[PDB]
Amino acid sequence: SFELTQPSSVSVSPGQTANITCSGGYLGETYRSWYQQKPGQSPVLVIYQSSKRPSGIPGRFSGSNSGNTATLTISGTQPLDEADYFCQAWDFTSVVFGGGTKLTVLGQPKAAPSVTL
Amino acid sequence: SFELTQPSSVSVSPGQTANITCSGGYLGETYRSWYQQKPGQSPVLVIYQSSKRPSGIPGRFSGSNSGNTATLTISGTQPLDEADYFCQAWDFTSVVFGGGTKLTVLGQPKAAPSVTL
Amino acid sequence: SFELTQPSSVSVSPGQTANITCSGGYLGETYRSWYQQKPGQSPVLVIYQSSKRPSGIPGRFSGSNSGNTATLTISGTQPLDEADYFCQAWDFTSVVFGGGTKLTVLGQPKAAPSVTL
Amino acid sequence: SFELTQPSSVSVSPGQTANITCSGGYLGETYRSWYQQKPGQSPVLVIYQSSKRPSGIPGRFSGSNSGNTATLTISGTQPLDEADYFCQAWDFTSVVFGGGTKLTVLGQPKAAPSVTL
Amino acid sequence: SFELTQPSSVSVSPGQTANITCSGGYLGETYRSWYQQKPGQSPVLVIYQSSKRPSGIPGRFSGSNSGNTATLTISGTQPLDEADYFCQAWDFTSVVFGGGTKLTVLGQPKAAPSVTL
Ligand SMILES: *[C@@H]1O[C@H](CO)[C@@H](O)[C@H](O)[C@H]1NC(C)=O
Ligand SMILES: *[C@@H]1O[C@H](CO)[C@@H](O)[C@H](O)[C@H]1NC(C)=O
Ligand SMILES: *[C@@H]1O[C@H](CO)[C@@H](O)[C@H](O)[C@H]1NC(C)=O
Ligand SMILES: *[C@@H]1O[C@H](CO)[C@@H](O)[C@H](O)[C@H]1NC(C)=O
Ligand SMILES: *[C@@H]1O[C@H](CO)[C@@H](O)[C@H](O)[C@H]1NC(C)=O
Repeated sequence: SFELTQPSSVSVSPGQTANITCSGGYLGETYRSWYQQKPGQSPVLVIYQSSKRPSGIPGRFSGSNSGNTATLTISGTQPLDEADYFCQAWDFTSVVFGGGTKLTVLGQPKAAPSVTL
Repeated sequence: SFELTQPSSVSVSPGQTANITCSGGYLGETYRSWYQQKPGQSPVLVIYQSSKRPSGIPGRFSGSNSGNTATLTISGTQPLDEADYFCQAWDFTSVVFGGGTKLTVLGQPKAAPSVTL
Repeated sequence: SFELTQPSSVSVSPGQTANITCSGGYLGETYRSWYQQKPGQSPVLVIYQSSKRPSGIPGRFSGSNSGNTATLTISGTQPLDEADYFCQAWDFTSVVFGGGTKLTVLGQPKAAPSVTL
Repeated sequence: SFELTQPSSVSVSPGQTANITCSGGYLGETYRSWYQQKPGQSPVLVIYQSSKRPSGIPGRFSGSNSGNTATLTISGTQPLDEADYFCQAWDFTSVVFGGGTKLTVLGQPKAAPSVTL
Repeated sequence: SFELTQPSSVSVSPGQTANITCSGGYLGETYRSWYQQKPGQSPVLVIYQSSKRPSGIPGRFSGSNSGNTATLTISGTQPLDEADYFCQAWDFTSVVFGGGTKLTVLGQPKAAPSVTL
């Protein structure tokens, strides 16, 4: 008995494994005594945007593009009292193969073995 | 008895496994004594946008594009009292193969073995 | 007895497995004593948008596009009292193959083995 | 006895499995004593939009497009008292093959083995 | 009995494994006694943007681009009282193969061994 084996393998198989975890902990409070006197509370916030004849990517192609043109983002800016943000903003971006990618697996093997017994 | 095997494998099979978890913890409160006096509460917020003759991507193609033109985003900005945000904003973006991708697996093997016994 | 096997496999089979979980925890409150005096509560919010002759993607094709033209998004901005957001906004975007993708599996094998016993 | 087998397999079969779960936890309250005095409550909110001669995607095709033209979204902005949002907004978008995709499996094998015993 | 094996392997399979974890710790408070007197609270914030005839990437292609054009980002700037940010902003960007990448695996082996016994 004989064993002849030729597993020709042209394979592309990348892969990622991830463990993600958050615990807010222990928030314990005993005998918290409070006397609060705050009359006449008057907070102010003004947000303004104006734009005229803008343009973006006015030319030839981009293979991949995550970037922006003139924009405005506002987050958690003016918290006044007892404001909690716990594990608040979790942003995960995972890409195996990006945009505009060419995979051309051009496999044309020739294999002619023999066994004489 | 003989064994001849040639599992020619032209295969593309990438893959991701993920564990995601959040626990708000323990929020315990005993004998919290409070006396609050806050007459005449007058908070203010003004948000304004104006735009005229804008344009975006006025040209040739983009393989892939997540970016924006002039926009405005407002989040959790003016919390006044007892405001909690726990594991609030979770954004996951997972792509195996992006846009505008070409996979051309052109497999034309030739294989003629033999066994003489 | 002999064994000859050639499982020629031109296969594309990527795949993702995910575990997602949230627990709000333990929110326990004992002997919480409160005396609240808040007459004359007058909060204000104004949101304004105006747009004139805008345009977007006024050209050749996009393979894939998630981006926007001038828009406005407002979230959880002005919470006044006892406002809770727990595991509130969960956004998952999963794509195996994006838009404008070409898979051309052009498999034309030739295989003529033989066994002489 | 002999075994000859050639399972030529040109197959595309990607697939995703997902576990999704939320538990609001334990919300326990004992001996909560409250005396609330809030006469003359007058909250205000104004939301305004105007648009004139807008246009979107005024050109050649898009393979796939999830993006918008000038719009406005308002969510959970002005909660005044005892407002709870638990696992409130869950948005899942899962695509195996996007729009404008071409799968051309052009399989024309030739296979003529033989066994002489 | 003899063993002949030639597993010719032209394979590209990179992969990353990650452990991510946060614990807010222990936040314990006993006999916290407070007397607060803060009448006439008047905070102010003004945010302004104006833009005219801007442009971005007005030329030939970019293989990959994450960069922006003139934008403005505001975060956690003006917290007034009792403001907590715990494991607040977690941003992970993982790419195996970037955009505009060419993988051309052009495998054309020739292999004709033999065994005479
Ligand atoms: C971490 O992930 C591995 C697999 O990568 C798994 O065996 C283990 O259970 C995970 N541990 C935790 C604490 O999530
Ligand atoms: C982590 O994921 C692995 C598989 O990747 C699984 O065995 C395990 O149960 C998971 N553990 C937790 C704590 O989620
Ligand atoms: C995690 O997922 C694996 C499969 O990926 C499964 O065996 C296990 O039950 C899951 N565990 C939890 C805690 O969800
Ligand atoms: C997780 O999913 C696996 C299959 O993916 C299943 O065996 C298991 O029951 C699930 N566990 C939970 C806790 O949902
Ligand atoms: C760390 O990850 C390894 C696999 O990379 C796993 O065995 C282990 O459980 C993880 N440990 C923790 C504490 O997450």
